[PDB]
Amino acid sequence: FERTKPHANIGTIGHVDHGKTTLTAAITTVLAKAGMAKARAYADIDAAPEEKARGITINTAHVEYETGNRHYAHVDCPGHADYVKNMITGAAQMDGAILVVSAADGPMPQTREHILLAKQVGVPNIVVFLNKEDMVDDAELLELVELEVRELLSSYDFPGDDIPIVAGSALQALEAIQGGASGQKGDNPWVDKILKLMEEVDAYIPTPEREVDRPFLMAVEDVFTITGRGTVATGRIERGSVKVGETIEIVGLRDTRSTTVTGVEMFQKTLDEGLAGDNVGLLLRGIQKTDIERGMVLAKPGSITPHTKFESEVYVLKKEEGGRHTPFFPGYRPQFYVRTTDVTGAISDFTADDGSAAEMVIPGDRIKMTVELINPIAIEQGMRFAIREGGRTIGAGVVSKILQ
Ligand SMILES: Nc1nc2c(ncn2[C@@H]2O[C@H](COP(=O)(O)OP(=O)(O)O)[C@@H](O)[C@H]2O)c(=O)[nH]1
Ligand SMILES: [Mg+2]
Repeated sequence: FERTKPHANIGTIGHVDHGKTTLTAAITTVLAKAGMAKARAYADIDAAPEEKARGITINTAHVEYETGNRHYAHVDCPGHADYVKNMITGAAQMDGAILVVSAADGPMPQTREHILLAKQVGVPNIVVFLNKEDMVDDAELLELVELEVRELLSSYDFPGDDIPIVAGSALQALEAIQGGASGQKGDNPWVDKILKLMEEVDAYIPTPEREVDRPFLMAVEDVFTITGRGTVATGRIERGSVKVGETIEIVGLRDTRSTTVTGVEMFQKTLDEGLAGDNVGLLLRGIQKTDIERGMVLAKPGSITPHTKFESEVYVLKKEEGGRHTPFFPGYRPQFYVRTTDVTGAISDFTADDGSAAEMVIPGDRIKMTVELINPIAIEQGMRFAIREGGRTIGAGVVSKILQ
């Protein structure tokens, strides 16, 4: 028996004015007829609030709803910049994305850019809604837009042959419900296309693995000497779990070493097991406090490795949001905040979206670049980091490819 329906995190991406917010409203309104959502008006979702987090401001609407199969958290954002920042900082988990493409316009530059970013930041799967079908009276033209979108997806290494594409009209489905449509399949053809979209989302976007089932990872935040037999390392477990008696690795800054966990402690609790989300103190056999420091991580052995050089997608903050007025440039050497500590690094090999070399990336823009750190640290694809100068965040990045 499953006590709770499965959960996924998704969002609407795509070019401005293609219909992302109207589709979000239509999904909540159609599912509200079944009792599975609070209906959210376009005007409400469109007026997305500001959210600030770790020095980065984004405008994001959040809606929740469920289908018969799965519960969803769904993000929608007003502007292209909001998507760039949300995807690079990972402010919303995206287990998949609904790409909205207007059938009247076809793919546009932010269609391409949002697919690029979805690939680079690791969004697993995409479903497409080909919106504004009411504006296109020729089935021939709709098939040509579908093929163009499949080719675009394939060019960013998504499986363009397998991605579900559902055509319809978010605006006509909302108007149909307003005019009395029941929300039952077969009652209205525009509502049926929203139901079909959510059937495809349910079937094609995988439910994420539970965090406690992934390989253990904990960033070390503080360290204590209490007995002569080991050091207590404290932090918040990011994923997985750790049990007394297990071998773990200490990764980053010094050569990788293994130790046995001989105790797990929380306030007023002596535990056999620490779980993802828990703030814990772990007793590490044989480790001296001098061997271990902030910036290191504890991990299931072999599950994460130390690295110094990687490709990343980087966003440069505008002065208005707390950054600097000056562009990032090759050989700039700022600080990289990697989970718990600054590491000096140098940036290089700026690569524009068309593959050509770039001279700089200006504030408010994003680009692919290479980072080389002065010291090795545990790095994996999808890891986020901040770029800092004097403790203020001036950029944000996500690891897209390990190089060394
Ligand atoms: N004809 C038509 N207009 C639509 C449709 N969906 C959205 N629109 C209109 O297109 C404009 C942009 O839609 P919006 O949802 O704000 O786009 P977003 O910028 O992608 O969030 C609005 O005026 C919508 O009413 C549709 O299916 N058909
Ligand atoms: Mg919108």
